Amino acid sequence: AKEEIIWESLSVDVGSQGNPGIVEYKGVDTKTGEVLFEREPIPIGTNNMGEFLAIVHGLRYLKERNSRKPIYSNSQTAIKWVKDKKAKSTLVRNEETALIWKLVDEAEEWLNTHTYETPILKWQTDKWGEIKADYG
Amino acid sequence: EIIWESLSVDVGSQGNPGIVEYKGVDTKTGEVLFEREPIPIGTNNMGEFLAIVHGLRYLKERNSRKPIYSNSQTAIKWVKDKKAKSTLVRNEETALIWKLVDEAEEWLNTHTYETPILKWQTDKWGEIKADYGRK
RNA sequence: GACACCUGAUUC
DNA sequence: GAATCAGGTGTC
Ligand SMILES: [Mg+2]
Ligand SMILES: [Mg+2]
Ligand SMILES: [Mg+2]
Ligand SMILES: [Mg+2]
Repeated sequence: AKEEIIWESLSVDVGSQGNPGIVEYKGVDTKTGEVLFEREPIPIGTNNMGEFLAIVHGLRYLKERNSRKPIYSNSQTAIKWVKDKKAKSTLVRNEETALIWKLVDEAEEWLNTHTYETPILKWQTDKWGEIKADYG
Repeated sequence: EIIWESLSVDVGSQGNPGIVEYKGVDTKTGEVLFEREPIPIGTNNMGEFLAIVHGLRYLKERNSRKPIYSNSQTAIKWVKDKKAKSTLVRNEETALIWKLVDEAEEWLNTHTYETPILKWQTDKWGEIKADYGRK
């Protein structure tokens, strides 16, 4: 197949220091690389929770702007979680991990109370190389 | 913080896998205490492993209690486990490095030591003192 | 096995 | 920027 990148899109990726560890995420214009949104470093979180938050944040960003652009993520886990509207994270829940869980609860609440037209697509890393929203 | 009364070791190579050498130095002085003759074919991690054990033997025979610094997370673990886990092909071309690694492992399995093996915090203190010059 | 995210090094 | 040597966790 000649499946090609849809450039008119939003790509999200997570960046961390450790896992679990410090987690950040951002959404960029797939074509230009321009950062559209970002999250301040969360002291303790996992890669999957971060990828999940990033996609939902993207859904909210595009909906508010009445955009029909699809969202790309290379995380099969986060994509499934958003589809299920449930983040199945094993991260222990306590004072240290209270913030990331608070954000995850907020994202689930959002997914369960809003509809969206956005196609959530799996970034074909093997076919296209690293996703554009990567940190470096 | 940094413990200056210590021995620092590091590997150096040209290619990886490639030619490898290693050395130990007085962390404070910078004085070279030992330096291995270049080995034709080896890996960076095999070299870091040899360097630490060599340092261990060096301190052991002097009944020194000073610690050893290495910036190698891999080699520090191999030493704690008393087992190197290199993926390097084992044959006539790599016989020397493997002979040294086998002997270093055997040394660990035939001696006791008190020497604390510490991780050099490159992120905070800069490059290890036994570092090899660029190029 | 798969999709990810890292950690510490060695070099060219 | 490219390549290789090693150890580790989150999830499906
Ligand atoms: Mg990702
Ligand atoms: Mg990435
Ligand atoms: Mg080193
Ligand atoms: Mg060095």
